[PDB]
Amino acid sequence: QNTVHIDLSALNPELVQAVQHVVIGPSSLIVHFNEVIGRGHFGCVYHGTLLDNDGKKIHCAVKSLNRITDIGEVSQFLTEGIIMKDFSHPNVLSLLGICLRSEGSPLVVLPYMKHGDLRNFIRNETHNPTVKDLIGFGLQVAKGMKYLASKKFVHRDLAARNCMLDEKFTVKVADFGLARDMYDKEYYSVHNKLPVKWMALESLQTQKFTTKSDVWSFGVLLWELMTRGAPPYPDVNTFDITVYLLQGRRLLQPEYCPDPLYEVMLKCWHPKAEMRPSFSELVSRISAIFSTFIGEHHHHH
Ligand SMILES: CN(C[C@@H]1COCCO1)S(=O)(=O)Nc1ccc2ccc3ncc(-c4cnn(C5CCNCC5)c4)cc3c(=O)c2c1
Repeated sequence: QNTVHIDLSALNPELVQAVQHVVIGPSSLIVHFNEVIGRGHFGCVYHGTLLDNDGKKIHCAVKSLNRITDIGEVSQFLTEGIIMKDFSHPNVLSLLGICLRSEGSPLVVLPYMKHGDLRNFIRNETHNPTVKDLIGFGLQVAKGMKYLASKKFVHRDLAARNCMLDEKFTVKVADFGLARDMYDKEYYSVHNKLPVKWMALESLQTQKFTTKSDVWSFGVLLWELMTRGAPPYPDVNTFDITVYLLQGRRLLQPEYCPDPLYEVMLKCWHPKAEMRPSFSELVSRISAIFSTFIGEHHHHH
């Protein structure tokens, strides 16, 4: 399995051409394969060492595929690396490069995020973020999402688990495993495991995803923030969620969440997609709530 050989000819030429101009030479990368830092659908994430244009040791995160059975898995994995190549926004994680050696899985090289994932960070009783800190994290995610939507990319997997915090406490949308280019169509329909509890009503029904269905997921992400990383609908099973939402039942107000912030969450979960605020409107509304909330804080958002 470490001896897997990828036939580049079986992949789309545009993708190989795309991977070619972001390729990291195998000599420039040290994967700390005995140091797992993240886990997802695709595989594991490892502590890594990148040697820059000169020779300075850059600390990084290395994504790898777990069990490579088919070429489609490789094609999907390389597509996520490609989607990230042109990202340039402080609230979006950038691509350092792709290492594709003679044997083994391709490696997606990413900048190392010191404090790890947003969900675990907010659940940690040593970090203890204030109500204002949590709002600030929400604002940062909204900004990143405004940028991704303006580039016509639909995330489809927005959750606190998929966001990371660097050394300066800057929140970044980090995982792009389910992300898809909308091109000009203003949507994405499944063709080829989805996170049900963060999905918009219309997406559970029609399998179609948009910026407005990402807005729904942002609302859930906001709820996770204010509850300090609690699972949504814990007493509702995955399979019953569609009926539960058609009946008009939503996630209830967290114990220390301001009234206008919960009002924003409810707007994100509006049954009619057109009615939901845009990410532009969310940035402005959350910015106003943040700046007018006078409570203790630490970080800069
Ligand atoms: C969302 N997933 C992570 C999930 C989150 O839920 C838990 C399982 O992994 S996933 O693996 O699918 N995608 C990604 C996507 C990008 C990254 C990028 C950078 C990254 N940087 C630091 C840390 C780190 C990890 N820990 N630390 C610090 C180490 C010292 N203690 C404080 C945290 C830094 C972990 C990561 C990652 O694993 C990572 C993971």
